[PDB]
Parts: sequence; C-alpha cells; structure tokens
Amino acid sequence: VLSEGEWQLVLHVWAKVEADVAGHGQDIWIRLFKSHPETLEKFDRFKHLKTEAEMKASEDLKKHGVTVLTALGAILKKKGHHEAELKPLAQSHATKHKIPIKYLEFISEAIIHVLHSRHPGNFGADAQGAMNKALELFRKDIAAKYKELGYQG
Ligand code: HEM
Repeated sequence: VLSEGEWQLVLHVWAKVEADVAGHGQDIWIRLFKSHPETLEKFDRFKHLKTEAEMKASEDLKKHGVTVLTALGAILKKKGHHEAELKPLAQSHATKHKIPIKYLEFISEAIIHVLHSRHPGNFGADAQGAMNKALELFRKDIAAKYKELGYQG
C-alpha cells in the first residue's frame, strides 16, 4: 500500500505526461522496442518496423501509445482501488496476447526512463521511488489475476 504522499508524487508527474500523451507514448514504445527487441515480436501489427525512424513515423503505433497510457493513467488515478480496471486488462494480456510478467517489468523500466529524461524537475529520487512502487503494485496485482485465470506469466 502506498501513502497519500506517494500517490501525490505519482499524480503530480503524471499531470505533466497528460500535457502530451501521444508524444510520451512514442518515446516509451521506442525505448522499449530498442532495449528489448523481443517484445516487438508480440505485435503482429508492428513487428515489421525495422528502424527508430519507421517507428516514429507510424501513425498506428502513435495511436496505440495513447490507448495504453490512457488505460494506465486510469488505473493510477484510482490510487490502489483498481480491481475493476484490472480484470479486462489481465484477461486480454494473459489469454489473447500472452504477455509474461517479465515484459511488464520491461515497459515499467521504459516509463521510468522517459519520465526521468523529460521531467527531471518533477522526478527526483523520492518521486521515482513512488512511481516504482505504484508500478510494482500494478504488476503484483496483474500477476495475481494471471494465476487465477490460468496463466503462469
Ligand atoms: C503498462 C502496461 C500495459 C497496459 C496498461 C496495456 C494496455 C493495453 C490496452 C488497453 C490494449 C487494448 C485493449 C486490450 O487488448 O486489452 C492493449 C493491447 C495489447 N497489448 Fe498491452 N498493455 C500493457 C503492456 C503491454 C506489454 C508490455 C505488451 C507486450 C510486450 C503488450 C501487448 C499488447 C498487445 C499485443 C496488444 C494488442 C495490440 C493490437 O494488435 O492492436 N501490452 N494493451
């Protein structure tokens, strides 16, 4: 469980992210796909992108980034009360997409890296600690659901 103070640090930097969701979405995707190329193989819709240049030019990838960050933003705003939001997300990623927990760790690392680069003033050590805790909470809960749904992860 996070304290209200930790949630405040998380929502304060997220408010900056919301000033440009599409842009943050792109940086995160490109960071992830370059650092862990294996994750790209999970998207039959994007697996054909070969360079950073092609990724940045993809309108579909941009749109998808917005969908993903909007869903994550909805979860963070719940401040730990996200049971309802996690069920459909867990079912699709465990049953249809088959995304192991390891990949959720990779995208978590990408989010922290992008926020550190674009918002140093609102992402000091304490804020990063709060965001890491919020993302670990998210992963822990998704993992528990995975098990209940019959997927190891
Ligand atoms: C921050 C964590 C994540 C969130 C909040 C999230 C959210 C979403 C949402 C909302 C969708 C569309 C609706 C749905 O299918 O449920 C989606 C689709 C998908 N996600 Fe995620 N996702 C996350 C992480 C990942 C990761 C790490 C991978 C793979 C390495 C992944 C793979 C997929 C795939 C393959 C689709 C289908 C894309 C398509 O063909 O249109 N997701 N995700």
